[PDB]
Amino acid sequence: MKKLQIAVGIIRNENNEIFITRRAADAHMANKLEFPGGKIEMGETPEQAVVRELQEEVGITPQHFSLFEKLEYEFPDRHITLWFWLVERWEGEPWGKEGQPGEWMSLVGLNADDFPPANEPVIAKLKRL
Ligand SMILES: Nc1nc2c([nH]c(=O)n2[C@H]2C[C@H](O)[C@@H](COP(=O)(O)OP(=O)(O)OP(=O)(O)O)O2)c(=O)[nH]1
Ligand SMILES: OC[C@H]1O[C@@](CO)(O[C@H]2O[C@H](CO)[C@@H](O)[C@H](O)[C@H]2O)[C@@H](O)[C@@H]1O
Ligand SMILES: [Mn+2]
Ligand SMILES: [Mn+2]
Ligand SMILES: [Mn+2]
Repeated sequence: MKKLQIAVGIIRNENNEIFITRRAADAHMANKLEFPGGKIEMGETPEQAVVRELQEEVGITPQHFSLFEKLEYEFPDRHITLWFWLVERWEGEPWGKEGQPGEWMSLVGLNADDFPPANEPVIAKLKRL
C-alpha cells in the first residue's frame, strides 16, 4: 500500500484564527478542509517540506515554527504520516495561491468533521491551547 510522509502548517494569527484551505473535488480527501501542506520529497527534511509547501500553496514562508503533532493514519487505500507544524510567525500574507479556496477560521469554531479524519486529535488539541 502507498506510504507517504506529509508536512502541513497550522497557520495561526494573533486573533486565534487559522488559515484553512479546501481540497479539490478530485483530490484524495476531496472537498475537505485542510491545513496547507503536502508530500515531503526525497532529499528534503520535514522542516524544509512545510516551508516549501506553504510557499507553493499559500505564498508565505513559515519561520520559528514548532512540531505540534506527528501521527500516522491508515486511509482505505494509503498510509500517511502527518507532520503538523504550528506556524505563528511568517513572511507574507496567505492566499489561494494555487487557485484554491482559503480563509481565516476561528480556532474555537473548527469542526473536525470538516477535515480528514486523521486531523481529529490535532483539532482537539488545538482547541486546548
Ligand atoms: N494538506 C493536507 N493534507 C492532509 C491533511 N490531513 C490529511 O489527512 N491529509 C492527507 C490528504 C492527502 O492524502 C495528504 C496530503 O497530500 P496533498 O494532496 O496535500 O499533497 P501535495 O500538496 O504534495 O499534492 P500535489 O501538490 O502533488 O497535488 O495528506 C491536512 O490537514 N492537510
Ligand atoms: O523542531 C522544532 C523545534 O526546534 C526549535 C528549537 O529547539 O526550533 C528550531 O526549529 C524550527 C523548525 O525548523 C525553526 O523554525 C526554528 O527557528 C528553530 O530554532 C523549537 O523552537 C521548536 O519547537
Ligand atoms: Mn501542495
Ligand atoms: Mn507537493
Ligand atoms: Mn497539498
